[PDB]
Parts: sequence; C-alpha cells; structure tokens
Amino acid sequence: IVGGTSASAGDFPFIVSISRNGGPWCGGSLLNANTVLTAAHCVSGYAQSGFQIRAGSLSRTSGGITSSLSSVRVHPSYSGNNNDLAILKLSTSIPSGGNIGYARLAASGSDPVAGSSATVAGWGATSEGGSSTPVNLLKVTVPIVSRATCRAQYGTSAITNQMFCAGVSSGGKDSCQGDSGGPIVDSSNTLIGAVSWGNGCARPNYSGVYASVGALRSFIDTYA
Repeated sequence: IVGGTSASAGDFPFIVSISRNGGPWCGGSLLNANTVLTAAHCVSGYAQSGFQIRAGSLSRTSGGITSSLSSVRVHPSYSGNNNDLAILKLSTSIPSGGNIGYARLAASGSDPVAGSSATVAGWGATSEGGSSTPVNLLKVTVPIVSRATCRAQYGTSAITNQMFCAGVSSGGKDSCQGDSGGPIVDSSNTLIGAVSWGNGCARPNYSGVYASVGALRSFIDTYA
C-alpha cells in the first residue's frame, strides 16, 4: 500500500495474509471457516504447498491462526488479467470470533460507483519498486475511477466489466506489489473487489485495477 496509514485492530476482520515460500506474497479475504478468496494470479500454476494463510492478525508474521491449503480453484475463464480470482480451501478451519470474521460480498450485478470512496488494505510495497514489505497491515482510501476513464488510461480492451478501477488522478495512493488478492471494500466495509493489477503503483493517470466481486459472484457463490 502506497500513501496509506496503519490499519487498526479489527478494521478488516476477514483479511488474510498469504505467504509463499515463507515470505510475503499476497493478501486474501476469508469467506467462511475454510475458504479464502484471493487473486488468481497469486496462486495459478504455482505449487500449492508453498502457501500459508494467516488470519486474525495485523501482522503477516505472527499472531492469529494459520492454515495450509487443501485445494485451489482458479476462476474457469481466468484469462490474462481478466477474471482474476481464485478460491482457496484451507486444511485448518478458521472460526470466527475476536478479530476474525467473514467478508460481506457486494451485491450480485453491482459495479462500484465512480467517485465513491473505497479502502484497500495489504502488506505490499509502500512505493513502486520498493524493497520493504510492512510487517503490520496498511490501508488507503481512494475513489473509484470510472471505467471510461480507466479505459482511456489502459485501452478499451484492457479493462473489462469483470474489473473496476480506483485511484487518484494525480497518483500517490494505491495498492502495490504484495497487495494482490487482498480486499478492497466500500465505505461500509462491503467487499467489492480483490487487488489485481496495474501499470506500476500510484502513478498519476494509471489507476489500480481490481477484480470485481459484483461481476464474479456466480463463481464465488458456487465454490465458497
């Protein structure tokens, strides 16, 4: 997270950190006791044994409940940056209680509304190309960017209705490398997307691009 602040305990009860090879890698969202929603790019094709999930902590290294993965299901039509979600099944159940809860999904057919304030969180880089990855969770609030503008920025073909965009025109607030798969929520903390891709991080006029929960609910609902 670029241009963010320290998350507080309980801000995202459902957020998980996803390590790979014992190192920071991605974020995700706990949907229920044995299921995490993350970005397909975080897990597609990779050895599933390299991953570990941690829930119930502001730290990605300590505290909470951990689990290995039983299975990975990438969206059936994942293609390029498109349909960039995967459903993970957990070998250790993660009961709700305390700072653990489950995500509330955006309504089916919904699209985030341009100009509305969204909050994204993760343990990714704090600058584009940055060396340091935060131990404690960061968050940042950015406006949704209209898809028409996002298409002006990246090309019409590059932004589909399975994606939405968020960021500030003059740059400086965004998700970044290591935040992929983690949540973006609306002002009521409803899960509207997962961090997906972008042309660097926090660049002026290149919005962050997010996998859209509202558009992907039929894959999410069926396997969650």
